[PDB]
Amino acid sequence: MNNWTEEEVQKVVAEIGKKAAADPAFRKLCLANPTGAVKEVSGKDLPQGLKVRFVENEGAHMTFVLPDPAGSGELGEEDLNRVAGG
Repeated sequence: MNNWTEEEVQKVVAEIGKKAAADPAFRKLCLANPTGAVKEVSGKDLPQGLKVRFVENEGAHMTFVLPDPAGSGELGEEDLNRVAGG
């Protein structure tokens, strides 16, 4: 399993919305490195094996980042659109 709890994730996502709205550059950060943006908010590193993705809400055009459900069938295989470095 991961080290990130559901409560933490929800809080981070909310703060991502706040920061992305306040600063478009943060939205760009989320796009450039979703997990980096999460670390910026939470101050924690990505649990090894935890796959993370992001979505855009319209027409707000805000980027939100959240980890995939741990223990799910979703594979952690590197995707073509996966940010190098982790």
